[PDB]
Amino acid sequence: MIVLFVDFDYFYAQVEEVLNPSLKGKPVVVCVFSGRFEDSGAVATANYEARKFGVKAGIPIVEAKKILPNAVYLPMRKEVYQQVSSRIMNLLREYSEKIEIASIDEAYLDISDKVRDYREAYNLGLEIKNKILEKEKITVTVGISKNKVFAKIAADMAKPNGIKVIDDEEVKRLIRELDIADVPGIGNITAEKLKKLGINKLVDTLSIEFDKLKGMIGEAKAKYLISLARDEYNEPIRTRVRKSIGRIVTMKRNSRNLEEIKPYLFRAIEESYYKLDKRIPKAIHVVAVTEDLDIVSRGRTFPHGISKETAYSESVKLLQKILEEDERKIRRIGVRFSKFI
DNA sequence: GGGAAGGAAAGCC
DNA sequence: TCTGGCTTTCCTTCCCCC
Ligand SMILES: [Ca+2]
Ligand SMILES: [Ca+2]
Ligand SMILES: [Ca+2]
Ligand SMILES: [Ca+2]
Repeated sequence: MIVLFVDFDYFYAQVEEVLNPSLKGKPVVVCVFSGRFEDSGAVATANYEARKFGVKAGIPIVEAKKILPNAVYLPMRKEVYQQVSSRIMNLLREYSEKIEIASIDEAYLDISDKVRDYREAYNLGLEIKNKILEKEKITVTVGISKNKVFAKIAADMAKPNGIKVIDDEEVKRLIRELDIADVPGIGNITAEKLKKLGINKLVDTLSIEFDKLKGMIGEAKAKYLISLARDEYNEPIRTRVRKSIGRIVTMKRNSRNLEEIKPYLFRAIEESYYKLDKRIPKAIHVVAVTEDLDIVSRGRTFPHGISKETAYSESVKLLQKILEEDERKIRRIGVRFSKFI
C-alpha cells in the first residue's frame, strides 16, 4: 500500500493571508475570544512568523500579546476556513476514490492503484501540491509511505510546504530511532508512562512483556505500538462520517444557578441545530466545564429523533442532574448531539 | 466470559 | 491564562439482551 497524506500549512492563518495578501510576512495570530474579558480566550493557530517566537495553538491570547504585542490578531472565522477546506478536499478526490478526510485540514489517499512505486507517488504528490496552489493559493505538506501512520510522520518531518517519502528501509530505521513520543496517538500522558518503562523507541515495545505494556497504557494502544514496531500495521483508508456535533460556550461568570445558565445552554442548542443541518440526532448530551476545568456530562438517548423543542426541555433536566450530582460552579456549558438517523 | 452502553480519559485538530 | 471541537479507548455495570 502507498498512502499519500496531505496536511495544509498554518491553515487558519494561511487562509487569512490568502484573503488579505497584505498580511504575508507578518506574524498573524488567529484567536478564539471567549468574550469573558478583554482578550480572554486562546490562540487557534498562528503562522510560523509568529510561531517561531512561541506563539502557537492553545496558549492564552494574553500570553501571545506579551510575546508579540504588535502581531496581527484576528478572530477565528471557522466557517470561512471550512468552506475553503471543503473545496480543497474536492480537488483531492480527483486523485483517488479511496480518501479519508481526517480533519479540517488533513486527508489520506490510498494511491496504491494509481502509482506503481514511490517515484511515481512522489511525482503525484508534486502534482497535487501544484493543483492546490493553482486553484486555492494554499500550500500544503505531503507525506508518503506504506501506511497512514508513517505517511503522517513523513509530513511532520517535512512541513511546511514540503513533500517526503519514507520508504521501507527508512520505516525500519524509524522503528529503531524515532522518539516514540513522536508517534501519532502518543500524547504526554502516554509518553510519560512509556518513558517510565524504558520505552523510548517503537522497537523497545517488542522486548517488554506484553501484559506489562498493556497494564500501563491499555490493550489497544499496546497492540497498536507493537504492530507498528513489527512493521505489520495495516489500517485501510476509510470514508469518514461525522458522529457528533455540538457547541459549548463560555459564561460571563461562573455559576451553578439554573436560570443564569439557561440562556447559554439554549444559545448552544440553537447553534448546534444550525450545525446539524438536516441530520436528526437520537441522543443529546449536556456538557459542563467546571470552575476547576474538569469536564462533566449527562446524556439521554431517545428511540426517535430529537426535535429542537425536545432538545430544550431535555437539556434542562440533564443540566439539573449535573448540578444535583456535582457541587462545583460551572465555567462553560454546552450540548452535543449524536446517534444520527 | 464478554458485548453493550454511559461517562471519563486521552489524543489530535 | 486555560477556545472550541471531534474521535477512540478505558472503566464500570448490567445481564445473556442490548
Ligand atoms: Ca496534522
Ligand atoms: Ca496543518
Ligand atoms: Ca507526542
Ligand atoms: Ca445492557
